[PDB]
Amino acid sequence: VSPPPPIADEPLTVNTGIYLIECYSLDDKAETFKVNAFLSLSWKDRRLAFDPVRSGVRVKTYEPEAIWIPEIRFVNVENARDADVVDISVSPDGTVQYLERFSARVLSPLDFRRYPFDSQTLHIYLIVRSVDTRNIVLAVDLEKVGKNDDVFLTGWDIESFTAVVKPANFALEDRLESKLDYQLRISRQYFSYIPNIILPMLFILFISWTAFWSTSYEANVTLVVSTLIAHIAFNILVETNLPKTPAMTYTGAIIFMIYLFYFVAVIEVTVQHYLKVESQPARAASITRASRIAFPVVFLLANIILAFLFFG
Amino acid sequence: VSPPPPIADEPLTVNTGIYLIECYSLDDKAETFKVNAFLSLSWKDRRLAFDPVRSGVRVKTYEPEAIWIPEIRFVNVENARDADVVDISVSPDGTVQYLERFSARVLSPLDFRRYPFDSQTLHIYLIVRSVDTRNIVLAVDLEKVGKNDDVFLTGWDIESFTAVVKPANFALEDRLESKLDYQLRISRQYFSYIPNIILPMLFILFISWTAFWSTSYEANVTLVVSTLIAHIAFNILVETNLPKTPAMTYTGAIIFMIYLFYFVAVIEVTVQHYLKVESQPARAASITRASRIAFPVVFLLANIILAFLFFG
Amino acid sequence: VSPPPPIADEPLTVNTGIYLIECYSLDDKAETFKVNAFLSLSWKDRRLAFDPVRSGVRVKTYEPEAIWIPEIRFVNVENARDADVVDISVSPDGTVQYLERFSARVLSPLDFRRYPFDSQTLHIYLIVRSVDTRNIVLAVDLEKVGKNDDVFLTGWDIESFTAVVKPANFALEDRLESKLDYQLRISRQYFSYIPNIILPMLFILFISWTAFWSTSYEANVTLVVSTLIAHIAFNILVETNLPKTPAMTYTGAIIFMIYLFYFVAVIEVTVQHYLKVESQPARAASITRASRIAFPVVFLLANIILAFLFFG
Amino acid sequence: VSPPPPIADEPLTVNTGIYLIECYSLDDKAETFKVNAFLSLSWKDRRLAFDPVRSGVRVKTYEPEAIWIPEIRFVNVENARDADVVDISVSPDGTVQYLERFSARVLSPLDFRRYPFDSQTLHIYLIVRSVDTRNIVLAVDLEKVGKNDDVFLTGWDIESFTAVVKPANFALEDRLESKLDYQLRISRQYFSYIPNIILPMLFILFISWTAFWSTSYEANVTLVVSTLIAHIAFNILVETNLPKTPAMTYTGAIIFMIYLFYFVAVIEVTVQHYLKVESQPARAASITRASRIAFPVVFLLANIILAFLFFG
Amino acid sequence: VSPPPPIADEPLTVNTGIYLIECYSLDDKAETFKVNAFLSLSWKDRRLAFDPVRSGVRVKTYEPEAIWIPEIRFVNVENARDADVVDISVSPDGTVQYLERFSARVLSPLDFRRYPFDSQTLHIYLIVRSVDTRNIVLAVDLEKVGKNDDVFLTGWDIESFTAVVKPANFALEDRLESKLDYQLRISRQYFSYIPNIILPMLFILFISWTAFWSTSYEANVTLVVSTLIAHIAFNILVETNLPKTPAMTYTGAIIFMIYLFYFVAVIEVTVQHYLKVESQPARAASITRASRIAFPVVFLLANIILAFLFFG
Ligand SMILES: [Cl-]
Ligand SMILES: [Cl-]
Ligand SMILES: [Cl-]
Ligand SMILES: [Cl-]
Ligand SMILES: [Cl-]
Repeated sequence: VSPPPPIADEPLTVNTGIYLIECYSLDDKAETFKVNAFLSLSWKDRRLAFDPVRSGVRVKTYEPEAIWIPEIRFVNVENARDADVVDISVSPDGTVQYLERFSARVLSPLDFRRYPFDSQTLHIYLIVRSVDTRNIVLAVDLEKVGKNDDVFLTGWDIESFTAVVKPANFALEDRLESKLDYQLRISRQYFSYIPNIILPMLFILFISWTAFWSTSYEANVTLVVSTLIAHIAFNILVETNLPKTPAMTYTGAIIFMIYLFYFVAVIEVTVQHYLKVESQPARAASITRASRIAFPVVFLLANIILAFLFFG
Repeated sequence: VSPPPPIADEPLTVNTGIYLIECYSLDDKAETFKVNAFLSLSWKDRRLAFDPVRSGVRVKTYEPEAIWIPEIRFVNVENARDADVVDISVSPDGTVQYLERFSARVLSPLDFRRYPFDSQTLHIYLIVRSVDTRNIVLAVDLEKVGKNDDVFLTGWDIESFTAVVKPANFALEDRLESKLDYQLRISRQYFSYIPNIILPMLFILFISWTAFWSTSYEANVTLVVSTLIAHIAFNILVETNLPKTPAMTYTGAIIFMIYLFYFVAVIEVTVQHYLKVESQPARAASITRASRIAFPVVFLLANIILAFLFFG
Repeated sequence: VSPPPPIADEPLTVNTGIYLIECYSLDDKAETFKVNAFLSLSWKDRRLAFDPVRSGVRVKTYEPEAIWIPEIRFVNVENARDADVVDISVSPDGTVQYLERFSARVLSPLDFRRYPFDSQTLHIYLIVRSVDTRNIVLAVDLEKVGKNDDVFLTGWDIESFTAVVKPANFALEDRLESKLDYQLRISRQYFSYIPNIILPMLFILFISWTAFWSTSYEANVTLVVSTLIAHIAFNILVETNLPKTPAMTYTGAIIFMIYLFYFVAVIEVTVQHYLKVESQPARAASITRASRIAFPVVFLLANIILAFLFFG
Repeated sequence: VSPPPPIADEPLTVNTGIYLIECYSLDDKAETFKVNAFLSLSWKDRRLAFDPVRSGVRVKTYEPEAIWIPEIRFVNVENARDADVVDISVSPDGTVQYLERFSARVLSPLDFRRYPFDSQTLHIYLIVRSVDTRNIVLAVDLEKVGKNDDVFLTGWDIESFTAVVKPANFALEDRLESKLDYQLRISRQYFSYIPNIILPMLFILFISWTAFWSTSYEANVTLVVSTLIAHIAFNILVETNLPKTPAMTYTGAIIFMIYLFYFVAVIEVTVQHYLKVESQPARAASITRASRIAFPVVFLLANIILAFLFFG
Repeated sequence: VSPPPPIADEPLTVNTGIYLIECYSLDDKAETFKVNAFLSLSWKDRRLAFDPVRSGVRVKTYEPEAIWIPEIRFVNVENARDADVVDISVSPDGTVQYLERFSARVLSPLDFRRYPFDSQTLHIYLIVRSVDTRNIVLAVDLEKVGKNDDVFLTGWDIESFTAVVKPANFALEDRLESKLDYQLRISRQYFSYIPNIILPMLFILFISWTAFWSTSYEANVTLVVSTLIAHIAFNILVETNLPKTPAMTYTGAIIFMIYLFYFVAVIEVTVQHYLKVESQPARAASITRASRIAFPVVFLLANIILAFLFFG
């Protein structure tokens, strides 16, 4: 109905807190997830005090109407939160307790430089806008922050849910505003990626490499090109389930390296056949004997260099 | 309007009950399903008691307003249920009968270790938050729990729909709460998986193995690599449905084993030709005759071991 | 506001009726469809009786409020109907005319035993719940039941829209309810399925069979395995439409039979080559000549048997 | 709030017009499209006549309430339109000018008999239902019918947007109703289909036909079967971009003809090889040189006949 | 409740301004993106003037009701925005400050002529309609226009967000209207496309070209046709994320040129084999040596010409 009047000069302080109940539906393409949690607020209003002896009660219960409630919004949400008030209580001195359960979809950027073995941080921002007659600042109540024991994401490990206790005050549209930052840290479960993606590609690459122990041109052509087609199919299967990155990643580097190796293998087979046709079998034998050892060693060294470069 | 007054300390007891009508839309990747059921509540309110003889009626009907109604909320739902009140009736002694019809989307984790032949248990949780003046507890009315005989699920068999009688009481956010558990047990129908998945893969594998009765190198290479491409296509088709799992599953183990077998077959085909060209035409014959019997027996033993480990 | 009082015990009778306008969005996977139609109701309420001479009018129009309207609900709908009242009229003797337009999604199971050439029946259930003081029973008004001439379902032929006159009365949750069934019968348009799906598969199978007129092992292997790879794509394309089927269907039987035929053809080619290697060409020639006639005749007989079984 | 008093028992005529603002989301699979436009109405009400000299004002302005406006609805919409009245004005005479802005999703069947080069007409129906005390008929005002210049559809050209002046009066549900038809004619932009679909298929077919200039049986088998596989792979994307509405069409006939040509080419290659084996090379050469000219001529004649038949 | 009365003839002026908070979900196929921003308005209303000295304050606060608010609406939005008022203030002179946070889905065409290396401009249009007694015009307040520092579009770079000062006044439905234009200029991040799309295609094309150093017909046929299949798969992958293009585009021209090159390569291989069969090795060798250099040079020149033509 009206913000509480300042006594002399003090701004109004609202102590916040979020208690997670569920987090689900993490989307890699759209970089969104859905949340479901409690919201708690507490401020000071001297106009709601009462005498317990005359009233005969301890805490009074109000309704959302006929009481002043500060406006709290989330910055990074696609739509306004769907909320319903649970309870409002008033202490004899004037402190008010407010509890509310909501559900919303949050927007948060994701980093995919280390996609198979990466870790992310999800942000939720709370902001309040000062009224004409009063300045409002936010705070953190550590006794109201937590997560449910059964909170789970599909394929992720939840590590912690904390909040930065220092709000950021700045001027926006002729008014002062205060913001809070809630951080959720998670890690990816990478076990299922190994036998599903990594080892089959190695097997296909080795099958392609087995052409260095043969002199039949047609068989080598069949081997290498068919394995290339299989690699293309697997590449689509992999790079169908992640968004368009702006910078270089790890998976892209590995896939490009594999394409390079296939091209070089084709060149080697062509060179061997062309030298054999010109009745120079010794050079062809030397070249294929060298390639047999050259390919795996270079592959291992390049993979080691990339692994150090991205995870070092 | 206001919670009913206690006598000395007796907590308020609310009797619950859910009668399923339609359950459908079970999503494996989203791990959700949609429900449609009745909800029945009953409690005692001495303020509404009346003498039937004076009023001349046995049951009085009230609108949802002007009557205190406990707040019952589901825990694991994406959004608050959309419900409408059907009937409210008041007994002469003050007992109130309540009935509403709702629909909601339920979040429930799933287990995919024994994926083709698994059984699941879907959970539905009720909870009520105690008010400041009065303490509220939940209960189960065993005569108002059931389901329609017309309930159908696409690919599942309904086994039972029960409720755990004893609630769980805990203090959350400085208030006491009570929680109930409703469990729906289902089992998968697995007959259609056999001729659609299992037998075509076995036929493709046998077609691949037929290369041990041939001596031409190009034909063997063609057979093995083309069957590998077919296997890759089938693997993608199968993985279209099953979501990511943080542990080993039966299907993943089988698929990885098949990839390993293809790799070993390619190695054997290469070895035979290399020995043949090296002017040793007897060791090649020995190796081929050995592999003819070695491959099927080892495949059978490995399948038996896997079926023992995962289903025992 | 309050149901009309009975004379002695005679239950209130409500005459129903549905007039279809649009039917669209029939989803096979979800087994749903979307409807848009009218809804006519008519009952008796003697408290609304008036005489025409003193009133000066023949019919009185009422707003939806200030009058008792029974609660009519559909059973198999994802959400309650989105309806808005159109007209309300009152006869001099007490009869009331009701009319409204709605739109909802109807859940209906489907049968895919004869999927290319099947017929389906769709059910819409109407139910009313008795109030504490009066019992309500539904009836059917045949003059207000029908469908529009412009109703269009993509790929389906609408045949009839009728209702079973006798309702089914049962006791649910300590109250009596009456249920009515409206049945929509449709047939599938199968002609487009012939040149899109059926004939190309026969052509590919014949191309595969053409390998019985050649003795080149590599050419036969190429033909048979490449045609198998071609068949797999068609199998995926066909299977990606229908939902999972608990029982055995026509299409699944045909596809499994085709897989078996490909396997037997591979076996025959391998046997021919192995016999030809051992310098016994007479047996190979006899086997090839026998298979040339054996394969098409057995295929035709198996198809005739399957067609007789699944359609008789 | 009542219908205007009847004058000489004459039906009440209203003038209507629609001015398009946005047209978007033309989903051919569901045969729907969303609209966004204005709506103008006008009729006569003697009760609203006011003296301009005494009032001192030119025209009046009324809230939607305390005045009667006829109920106008769209027949082919999924749900009721979302309308918000903009202006209500009444001239010094009895005429009243009405305006509102709405948005809705419209149902309209589409025909794909000439898919690449087809044209469509989209219908929007307006209906008014007579009341128990008056008859209402519709009319079209030419100056209020129009279309915004910025209205765009992805891949379509907009031709015209007119209305049929003549209504359609009929008795439905024992009431008289009038219908107006607003037609929006569009045509598809078909140039991008040539270099994306038409020419690659011709190139692949010619690559297949190149097998009439060689005698190597293995090479011919490889060419023909691999090009068939490529044709299937291309048909995958062709169906990916093609509307998912099964019916008879031009593209389906073209694809079926291509499959038939591939089958005949395989038959010819097999015949040539079989004749060459039996030491009758003259017949094989005659058949080959005849087919070299026979195939393109028959293909061109079949294309001409189909094009004349479907588009003439 | 009533527009402000003019002094003599001055039209009402409303100063506008939009401050972006979040823009996201840029869809190429649907040509849509979602926005979330502030909206600021300011006009003169002398009916609300007061005296600060006698009132004892400096700024009054009002609800959205009991005050006249101009009806500002967007044009190219799928539905009406979801809006909630944040603040309303009144200056003693009469200037009203209005603030509101909204969210909407915007329609805007895109140009795909230079798709890998293109830039786009996104338009937002505001419009107001003059009332029967007053004329309203729009204006731009540059101090209230800006974008948030955390605004991000996945795969795009944001350049600027400005607006045109001059509105476009025109008459629609016999009422004057004023329209503004806010422009958001963005650029595409093209680096990721290089190693994911461009280089693999070059490698596949070179593998195809390697057939000019061999003289085995079967090997050349296998190489060329298998690389063609790989190109078709890559074409499907590229065209997954792209809408229909009314005019010729860069990528379409490149893909068509690649198809043409494959066809010419097949022609060359067939010609070489046919010449070699007729015992004319000299012409075959000359043609092969000529093509070895002819193909890369022509490909490079055609690429340069296309790049100059489209990016001129
Ligand atoms: Cl919010
Ligand atoms: Cl809830
Ligand atoms: Cl309903
Ligand atoms: Cl409507
Ligand atoms: Cl708007």
